[PDB]
Order: sequence, then structure tokens, then C-alpha cells
Amino acid sequence: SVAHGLAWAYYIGYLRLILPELQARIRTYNQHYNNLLRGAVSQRLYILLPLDCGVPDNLSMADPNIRFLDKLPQQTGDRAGIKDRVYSNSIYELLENGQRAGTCVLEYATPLITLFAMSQYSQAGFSREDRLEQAKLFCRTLEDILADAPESQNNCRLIAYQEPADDSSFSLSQEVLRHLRQ
Amino acid sequence: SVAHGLAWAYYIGYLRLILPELQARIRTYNQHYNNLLRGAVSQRLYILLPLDCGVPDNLSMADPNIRFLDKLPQQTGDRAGIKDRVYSNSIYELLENGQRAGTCVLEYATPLITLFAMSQYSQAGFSREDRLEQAKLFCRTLEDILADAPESQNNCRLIAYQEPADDSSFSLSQEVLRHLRQ
Ligand SMILES: Cc1ccc2c(=O)c3cccc(CC(=O)O)c3oc2c1C
Ligand SMILES: Cc1ccc2c(=O)c3cccc(CC(=O)O)c3oc2c1C
Repeated sequence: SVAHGLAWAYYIGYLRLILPELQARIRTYNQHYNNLLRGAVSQRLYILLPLDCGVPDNLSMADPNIRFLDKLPQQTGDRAGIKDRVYSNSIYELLENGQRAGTCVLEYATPLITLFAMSQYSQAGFSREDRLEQAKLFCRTLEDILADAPESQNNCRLIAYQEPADDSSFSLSQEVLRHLRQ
Repeated sequence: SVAHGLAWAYYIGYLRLILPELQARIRTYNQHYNNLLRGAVSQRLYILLPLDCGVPDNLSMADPNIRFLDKLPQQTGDRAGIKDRVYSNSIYELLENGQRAGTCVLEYATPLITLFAMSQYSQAGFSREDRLEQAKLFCRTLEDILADAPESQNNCRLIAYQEPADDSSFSLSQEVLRHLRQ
């Protein structure tokens, strides 16, 4: 199953590399730049999983109530496949009624980019119906991996959502805040 | 299947992003740094695909005849999923009979790390046998993707090989040299 393999890949090649040092990076950020931020960023990593697999090039553009505010201090890879590689993470502002309502580290789950591209490419042999099914199966698989993984205990949060195609009322901002507020 | 999704993820999440600008970066390096080099590093990215899925932490240690030379001046991602990740690429010299026989930018295919880890974890439900099967499938699928891909025409070489299991009449540098020699 492609989702099975992608979920494992996203854990083995990203999450288990980034999550162990995340809180420290955040705790650190909250010290050096507390006077600049005048706030605290939350300590979990929030992973957006849109099941329609639409991943915009700039999160800061997908909802106008989500603005980029800063990057986290960098981490350098000292491990197979990422030796001397530089990872950063972005911090975002969440707006409600034009005002900051929360601050968090936010990103889209990259394998969704792959699911979407496989549905667009002939050579992948992968239909739109294949895509939504595999996206749900990806999210369930990743949940199971995380629920029992040494690195992902209490520092990661999966935000899965399906855009009702009927209206444009849906708010990514509100969705994130729903999870945020606890 | 796992390998099929992984080859696509690897193309979509890495190769399509690093290949287009690779050839410019190597020509830049060839021209700017000709005094040091007294040679030309070759123009393609060479991708080690050990079928046993053994990826070391340190490439340079794998073979006494593969030696670190330099880093390629970097490239910062400017697309969906990769704003400001900094990729590091290394140039290596290949020795034959104690003498420099070639110079190329070399790395291991990261999804092999995932196939290996999947065969270690019981939750992934993946046997050692599945692993070899998927490794071959991964290489063949990646081949077919690259053959048709516009952004990866004449700038990429897959080096797939099988180490004799325990005895070690294997030279990684000979494997790389054999491909490089065209
Ligand atoms: C831009 C992009 C697109 C797709 C993937 C991906 O499918 C994928 C699947 C498994 C693991 C990774 C690694 C990562 O997210 O850094 C992946 O990265 C991708 C990236 C970085
Ligand atoms: C350390 C490590 C391990 C496994 C993968 C991976 O399976 C994988 C699968 C698809 C795409 C990527 C992205 C990349 O190679 O940068 C992947 O990256 C991995 C990395 C970076």
C-alpha cells in the first residue's frame, strides 16, 4: 500500500529526526526572543493533513488568518541521509477577528504532496479515488505509529480535515485553533 | 505497494527539486574552483542503491577508495514543502590503484533507510524478504520515472548493487567507476 509506506517514510525520514529536539528548540526560542514575540509559541508541532491533498506553496497564503511570523532556530542533521543538512521550522500567527489568537509551529505533511502528484501523473497508475482512500489510510497509519513511538510522545499533533466542497466558509485557522485550545 | 509509493515520493520530494539546479551548481564549481581541483567533477548526481538496504552514517568510511573532497556550494529550496531547508551535497574522489580515477557528487538513496527500518519494526509488518523484493522494485520504478522525467534528463545515475553477503570482495568505488565511465 502506498500510504502505509509513505507514513513509515514520513516518520523514519522526518518526524523521528525532528521531534526529539523540538521542545528544546521551542523552549529556547521562547527565551531568546520572548521580548520580540511578547508571547509564547506552543510546544507541539502541528501537522496539517488535508484529505483532498491540496498543499499550497505558502501556508501563509492558504488562509489569510494564518501569517508567518518567524523561524525556529535551526537543527543540523548528524545521521544517515541528513548529515550536515539544515532543517528549520516556521512559526505562525493565527488570527481571529483580525487579532492574534494563537502562535504555533505549523506545517503540511509532505507525503500529501506525493499523493496529489501521483494522482496527476499517468505513470503512477493512481486515480483520484485511490487518492482520498490512501490519504485517510495514511493518516490512520501515522496515528498508530505516533501513538506508540518513543520520539512522538506529546510533541506532535495531527490536524486532519476535509474541505466541504459545497461552501467556501471553512476556516483552516479555526480548525487549527480548535486543536490548539488544549 | 511500498516501493512504488517510495520511488514516487523520492522523485517528488527530492530529485525533482534538486536536479534542475544541480548541473548549474557543478559548472559553477568547475569554473570558479578550477585552480584547486585540477580536474572537473562530473555533471550528474550519482545515487547509490545498495539492494541489502545498508546505508552507513558516513559515506567516506564505506570504502578506502572513496574520499571526501568538497561540498558543492549550496542550494536553498523555494517550493512547496521546502522553504529554507538547506541541502548539502558532497563531492568525492574515486581511487583506482592508489590514483585518482574520477570525481563525482555522490549520495545514498534515502528511501532505502526506510525499507530497512520497516523490516526492523514489527508494526510495519515487513519481512527481510519483503525488503529485498521492494528494494529491487524501488530501483526499477525509479528508473522508469527518471527515464520519462524532463527535469532529470542526463543529470542522474542510479548505481544499484548487491554486496556479497558476508565475504567482502566488493569495491564500492569500482561500482561507481564502472558507471561513471561513459
Ligand atoms: C517537498 C516534499 C514532497 C514530498 C515529500 C514526501 O513525500 C516525503 C515522504 C517521506 C519523507 C519525506 C521527508 C520530509 O518530509 O522531509 C518526504 O518529503 C517530501 C518533501 C520534502
Ligand atoms: C533520513 C531519511 C530517511 C528516509 C527518507 C525517506 O524515506 C524519504 C522518502 C522520500 C523523500 C525523502 C526526502 C529526502 O530524501 O530528502 C525521504 O527522506 C528520507 C530521509 C531524509
